[PDB]
Amino acid sequence: WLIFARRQNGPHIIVVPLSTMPAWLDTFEKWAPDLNCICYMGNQKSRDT
DNA sequence: GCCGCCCTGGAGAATCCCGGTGCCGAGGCCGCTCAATTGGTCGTAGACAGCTCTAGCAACCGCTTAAACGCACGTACGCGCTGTCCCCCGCGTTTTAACCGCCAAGGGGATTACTTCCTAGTCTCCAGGCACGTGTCAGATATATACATCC
Repeated sequence: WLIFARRQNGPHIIVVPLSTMPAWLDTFEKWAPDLNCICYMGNQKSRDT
């Protein structure tokens, strides 16, 4: 609603526990498929990528 | 008949043991004598209580990730053996100086007692240096925007 209706499509940050991480990823992939949701874990090289 | 040679007995001297007496090491006793003891007084060091704030601790969690661990291989090094030669050890001989016992006088230093005075302890008062907190300021850093240029 913030991205589409109010045109606030800027950078948003969501900080979640690691154990609940796929439960947010599938929710983003299902409910809002047009969003540019990105993932941030890994070692130093994955985060550099 | 006279002279020379072999066998055996008792008295004189050396040695072991015991008693009386004098000398070395140590302990009891006495005398000085100074430092430990006793008794009293008082100040304060520390024990105790109380409140506040911070670190540690037992037992659990979760995540990351680098260190630890296990294994295989290979090769370098510890170790054993042998040779060799050289240098240290044992011994005999000669020297030499350490060691002990001596001057010869003089100064250094340890005590005992005494005198004196300078300097450091102690007390009171005060002030500024140290510890803590904060406003402000100049150097370092990151980016906004305008100009020259290659394809």
